[PDB]
Amino acid sequence: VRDGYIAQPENCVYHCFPGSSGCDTLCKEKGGTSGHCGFKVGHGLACWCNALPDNVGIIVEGEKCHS
Repeated sequence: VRDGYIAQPENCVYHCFPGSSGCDTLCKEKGGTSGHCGFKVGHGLACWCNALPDNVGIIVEGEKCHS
């Protein structure tokens, strides 16, 4: 696992609803045991996930955003 800004698979950001509310639940259904909002200057607004496995993934740049 890692602790990171969660995107969407792959090379994206998600967008968070300040509060955490929705994105926290999104983090938990993907499989991070805490999540929050955050901002990652680069792309923009993003969400955060603690204890996501590395077979779930995050902000990357190299490509552009996917799904």
